[PDB]
Amino acid sequence: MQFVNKQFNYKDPVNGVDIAYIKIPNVGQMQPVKAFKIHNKIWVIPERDTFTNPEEGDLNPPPEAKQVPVSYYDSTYLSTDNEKDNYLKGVTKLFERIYSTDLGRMLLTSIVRGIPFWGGSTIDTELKVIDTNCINVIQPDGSYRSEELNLVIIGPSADIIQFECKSFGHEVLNLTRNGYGSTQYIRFSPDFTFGFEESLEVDTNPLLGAGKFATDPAVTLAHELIHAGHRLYGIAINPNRVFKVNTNAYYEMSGLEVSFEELRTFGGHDAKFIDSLQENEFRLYYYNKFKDIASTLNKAKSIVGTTASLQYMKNVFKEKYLLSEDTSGKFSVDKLKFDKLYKMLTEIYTEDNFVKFFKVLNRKTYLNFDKAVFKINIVPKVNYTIYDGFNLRNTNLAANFNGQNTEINNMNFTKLKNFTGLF
Ligand SMILES: *SCCCNC(=O)C[C@@H](CC(=O)NO)c1ccc(Cl)cc1Cl
Repeated sequence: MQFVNKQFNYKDPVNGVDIAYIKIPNVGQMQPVKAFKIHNKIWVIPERDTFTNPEEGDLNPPPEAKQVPVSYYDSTYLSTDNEKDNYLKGVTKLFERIYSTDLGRMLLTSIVRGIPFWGGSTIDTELKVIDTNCINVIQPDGSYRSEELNLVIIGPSADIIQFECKSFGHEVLNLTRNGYGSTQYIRFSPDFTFGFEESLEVDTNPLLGAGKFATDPAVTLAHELIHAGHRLYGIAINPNRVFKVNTNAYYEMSGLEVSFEELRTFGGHDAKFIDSLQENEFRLYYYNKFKDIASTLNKAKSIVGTTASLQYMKNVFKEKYLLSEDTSGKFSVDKLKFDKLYKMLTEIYTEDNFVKFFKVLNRKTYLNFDKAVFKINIVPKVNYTIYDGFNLRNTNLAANFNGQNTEINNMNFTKLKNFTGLF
């Protein structure tokens, strides 16, 4: 099957269902952006993210200076209708590449099922939505109807190559750390990709290599779906917990620290840097969060809104958290099923495992050094496909990851900025 049924053109007419101008809730004030609902609970906004953060409203560089050498600034990127057409087609292409594998089909199903928890009530007997987990669609009559959604694919802000997850917070709840979840905004662009070196000693060295191979953007997107996956199930490790990298003397020299959440998202040998004592403290911590989600679903006897039933919403949240619906009318947690789902989101959905499915050359660790960033156009099938990416089959590019070879497949890549030396 396809993940995206409709092949969207950016200049397609607005219908108010899956092609419409929309407003982001807690983005202070904004003018409407044309958005595309490519799947149930998944929208794509082909715009530079001048919205989610009040501090990121411009696309120019600030007084900021000698802090980020791994950065790239172009205020004209993603400003024309043609770029927006290729952006949304590039995101759509990468989403089918992720859907093309069993691992991606499982992560995408886990993402679509991960409805953010209805925990905005202040009465225990009432199940109410959290109002910033929605969007405001303009419908054909001209008015605004709010609609729940899980995932948003947004363009980057001023710093083009700094992809990251974003989500609005509560005044009290920590939505990505309390099992609730929250609508995730992924700053992403399919028009750029990073370089990396094939030898480990070179890739982890901040002084060697120009970036001979390029990262498959399908891996980069899937990396971010994994973060949003944990964040949509409220099991994200607090970004204050970081690991003091003592396996890279260049890292030790600068005191560079790497978060537990990203080491987990990459997986491989990196996810073993979490020593088993705090790995178990997290599972026990989030086990309790799942259970008073079950206790809250037990306390509730009324439902706010008119969109759906109380019966339907309780079934949604014992489907998301895999709670046990016995016949006491009360919901429970099965530690075995909780571990089955907690391990799936954390260990099964990793950047390293997606590499095994794509049969793709990739960075062997997250504790490396970015080397270069290229300009790419993966829209034309002569350049990139759903099933192969850059290594087109029955062609000199299919062998030896030659499609990702920026020197052998040189017309698919144009280097824009070197990161070697600036470290
Ligand atoms: S959902 C959070 C995504 C986090 N982003 C990253 O970890 C780094 C990304 C791109 C970025 O934001 N800044 O460089 C990245 C960079 C290089 C490579 Cl080879 C892969 C990836 Cl995923």
